Amino acid sequence: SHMCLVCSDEASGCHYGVLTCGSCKVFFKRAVEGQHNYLCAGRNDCIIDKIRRKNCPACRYRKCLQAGMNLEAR
Amino acid sequence: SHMCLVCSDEASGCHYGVLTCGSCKVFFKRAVEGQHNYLCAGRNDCIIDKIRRKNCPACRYRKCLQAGMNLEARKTKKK
DNA sequence: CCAGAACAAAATGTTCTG
DNA sequence: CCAGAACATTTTGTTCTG
Ligand SMILES: [Zn+2]
Ligand SMILES: [Zn+2]
Ligand SMILES: [Zn+2]
Ligand SMILES: [Zn+2]
Repeated sequence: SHMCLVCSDEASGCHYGVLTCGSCKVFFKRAVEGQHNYLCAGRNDCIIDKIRRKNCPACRYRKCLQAGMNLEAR
Repeated sequence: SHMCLVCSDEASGCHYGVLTCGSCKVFFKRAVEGQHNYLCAGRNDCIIDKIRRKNCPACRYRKCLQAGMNLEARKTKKK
């Protein structure tokens, strides 16, 4: 397709198994490797789009996983 | 009290007219000196505590405004 | 073309100085 | 005590290298 499946910015290729942009790729790797235990400040349903992808690591990461991102993709 | 009224961290003094920590103080000064065209990803009531104050500058700024913060606070107090 | 590194920028937080 | 500044860290994002 065309746009990132996590944040709807334009995607840069298939990363960790899913079409995504560069920032989401590294965010996802950092999230998993850092074990940050992110906590949403709203209702676990934050809108994650181009401007607001910084707004909630908990929801962004959740949206990553739901899109099927995984580190040992291939 | 001595906890920040914006985020409930340890307040460090009365800054721009309200008990706040140093981080909220400078966050507000910066929001006020420049642009604060932020956008909330939830429902404009995000919970602002020590860790999550980073998540939503839109709501963090709102809770500063709502607490009465203003730059001329200290000068107005001397009047 | 992609993962991870390395570099860079944005955003946040702390100590210094008037 | 508290303002702004200066210094410092964190967080996110882009380009480079394997
Ligand atoms: Zn993305
Ligand atoms: Zn959220
Ligand atoms: Zn605070
Ligand atoms: Zn918010």
